[PDB]
Amino acid sequence: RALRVLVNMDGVLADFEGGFLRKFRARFPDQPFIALEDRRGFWVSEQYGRLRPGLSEKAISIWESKNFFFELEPLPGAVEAVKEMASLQNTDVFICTSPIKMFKYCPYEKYAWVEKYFGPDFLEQIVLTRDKTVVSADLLIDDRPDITGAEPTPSWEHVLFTACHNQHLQLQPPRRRLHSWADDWKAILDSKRP
Amino acid sequence: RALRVLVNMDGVLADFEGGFLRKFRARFPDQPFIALEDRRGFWVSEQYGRLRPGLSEKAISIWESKNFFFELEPLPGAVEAVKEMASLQNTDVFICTSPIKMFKYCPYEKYAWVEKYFGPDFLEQIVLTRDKTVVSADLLIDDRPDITGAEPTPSWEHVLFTACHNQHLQLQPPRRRLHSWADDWKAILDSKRP
Ligand SMILES: O=c1ccn([C@@H]2O[C@H](CO)[C@@H](O)[C@H]2OP(=O)(O)O)c(=O)[nH]1
Ligand SMILES: O=c1ccn([C@@H]2O[C@H](CO)[C@@H](O)[C@H]2OP(=O)(O)O)c(=O)[nH]1
Ligand SMILES: [Mg+2]
Ligand SMILES: [Mg+2]
Ligand SMILES: [Mg+2]
Ligand SMILES: [Mg+2]
Repeated sequence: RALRVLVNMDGVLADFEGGFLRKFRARFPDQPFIALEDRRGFWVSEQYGRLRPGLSEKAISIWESKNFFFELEPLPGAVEAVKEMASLQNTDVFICTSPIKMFKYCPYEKYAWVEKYFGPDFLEQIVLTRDKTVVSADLLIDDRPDITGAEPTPSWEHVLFTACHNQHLQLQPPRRRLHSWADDWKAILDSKRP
Repeated sequence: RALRVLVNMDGVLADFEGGFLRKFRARFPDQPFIALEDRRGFWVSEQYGRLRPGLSEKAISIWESKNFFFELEPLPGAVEAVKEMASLQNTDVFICTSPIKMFKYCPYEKYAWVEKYFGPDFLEQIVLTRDKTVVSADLLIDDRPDITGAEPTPSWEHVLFTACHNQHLQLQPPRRRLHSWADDWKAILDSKRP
């Protein structure tokens, strides 16, 4: 009866792409980098790998570092929108995020970040999973174009959240975007209600 | 098409009740304790709270401590059964566990424990959530009797895994138990297949 919305963390709430570029440039000032307008394809490390040998591993070392996830800046409007969304009648919001392979810091820091921006009570809304298709909901707002896993027919409609890496992608017509948090997310939610 | 089984961590894979009692008795040797045969009700801290003032907070301090989750012993047969289960044709296994409120160690250590007992590739199967009803599957094997949340009609059948705290409970007849990992878990899975 309550509409259930899964909101992705990196690329939707937290500015992974911007945080990564800043920290990559500071740590590796003599390496070439990819400006955000030139990002293509979901995986940062894949595009850096194509740019030169060794750069995939150096990119990965940025997000494996302590405080990388914790120090990510919220995307404009994201905290405000999710706070409002969760406060809506008949609306349950979960934050659905996948941890990286190296798990020393990342899970912890994601909990710490949600506490910092949404408060202790919002920690109850976090779902950490590598497979988003096994989480059931009406909507999934997520910047990754292709979201697959063990469930061939997910219950959610995936709404693509615009990010530098996907902004040029033509989607298969049924598929829909949320262009930013300034865009009309309430209309998207309402289209799914009874 | 693949049968999806959610296997709970504490009380099913990891011996939380035994680990807790041992560490509580070592840290607080002059306090009364609850032998496992006398445990009743899911929440350890609630029963300790009834035993005397201040004991809820002392119990909580055990599982909030560094290395509590990591050092939990697997329950008999649990690692072997889950390894076999995941290897079965047309069978996907996820480990579904809720973190405690204090998140400094617990998420991290749960990933570390799964790596230790199941290997790096099994980390892909972990689902960390406070609300298990929003995870879709055919089965949930979990020692907690009452599992509720945002989804009023979960897709899974909850099979109650026997634990000291629930072993005397009469269930509402449709409901089923897995009595231990030595019990016939394959028959339970097969009853759900096409
Ligand atoms: O190039 C990358 C690499 C990683 N990630 C975030 O980390 C999760 C695990 O790879 C990815 O699933 C994603 O986290 P999420 O969007 O689920 O919070 C990126 O965002 N971009
Ligand atoms: O008395 C207690 C207190 C906590 N827990 C485990 O920690 C999660 C959060 O409370 C509880 O959900 C449970 O973890 P899970 O079974 O999901 O791995 C217990 O097991 N017993
Ligand atoms: Mg993302
Ligand atoms: Mg609400
Ligand atoms: Mg349990
Ligand atoms: Mg299998």
